[PDB]
Amino acid sequence: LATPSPFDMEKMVWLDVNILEIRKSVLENFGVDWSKQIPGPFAAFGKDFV
Amino acid sequence: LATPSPFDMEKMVWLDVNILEIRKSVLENFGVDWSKQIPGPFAAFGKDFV
Repeated sequence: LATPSPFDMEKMVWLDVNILEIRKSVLENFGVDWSKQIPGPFAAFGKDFV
Repeated sequence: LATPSPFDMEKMVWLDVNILEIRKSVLENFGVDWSKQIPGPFAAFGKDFV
């Protein structure tokens, strides 16, 4: 004849979460940028024998 | 011969909910922004030997 409870009282849990992030960066661009591919010498010949 | 009730009178529950939020922000942009990439010196040579 005994009956159960409507529900059981559970235990409560507290959650504490921490997220930490640090970012650092450097960027350098120094100097002189010369050309590396340049035209060279040329030579041509032409003649009419007849 | 006993009969049930049409329904059972349940208990009424009042719920009070509070949501609070505060936002703050700053924004700064100060200084002098110079050019960092400029043209350099040039040199050229040309000749006809023949």
